[PDB]
Amino acid sequence: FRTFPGIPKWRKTHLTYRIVNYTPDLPKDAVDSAVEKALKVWEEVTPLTFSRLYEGEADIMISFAVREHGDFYPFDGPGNVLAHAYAPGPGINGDAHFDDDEQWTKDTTGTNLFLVAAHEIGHSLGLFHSANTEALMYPLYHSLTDLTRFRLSQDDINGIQSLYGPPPD
Ligand SMILES: [Ca+2]
Ligand SMILES: [Ca+2]
Ligand SMILES: [Ca+2]
Ligand SMILES: [Zn+2]
Ligand SMILES: [Zn+2]
Repeated sequence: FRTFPGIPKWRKTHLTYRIVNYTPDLPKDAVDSAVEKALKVWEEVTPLTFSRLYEGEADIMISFAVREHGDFYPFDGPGNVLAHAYAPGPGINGDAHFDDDEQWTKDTTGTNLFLVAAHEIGHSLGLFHSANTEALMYPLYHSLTDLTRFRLSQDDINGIQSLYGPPPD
C-alpha cells in the first residue's frame, strides 16, 4: 500500500459525508446504497465512523460531474478517468467527484458505482495507489463481474490501519 506524501490523514475518527447530487443513471437509493457500502468497507476495519449530512459542508462531499466542474481537473468523457477524490484535509480535500460521462450501474454492466466509490473513498481517507494487484487501491478498474466475492484485501487493510489503527473492540 502507499500512503500519500506527508501522510495527510483525518485527525478525528468521526467523519461526515454529503451526497450533493445524483446521477440520472440510477435510482437515488442505488446511489445511496453504493456510497453507504463503500464507506462501510473502510469503516469495518478501522475506528472511523461515518454519518450523513443533508446540508452544510460535510468532510466528504460526493458529487457527479461532467467535464469541467469547479476544480482544476475536468473529467474526460466516457471511460478512462472514472472519478477522482482528494486526500484528507479541509474544503475540497476529502471530496470525491464521479464522472457522469460513465454509465454508473449497480452491477457490472456499466461502471460499478460501489467499486469505484470504495476506491475513491480510499483516497478521501489517506490511501494513494497500491503496487499490489489484488488491492482495491490498485489503479486498475477491471469490470469485475464478480462483486459477489468482494473483500478488502489485506494490503488495503494494512494501509488503512497504518493510518488509523484497527477497530477498538
Ligand atoms: Ca472536504
Ligand atoms: Ca471519464
Ligand atoms: Ca452517466
Ligand atoms: Zn473534480
Ligand atoms: Zn485511484
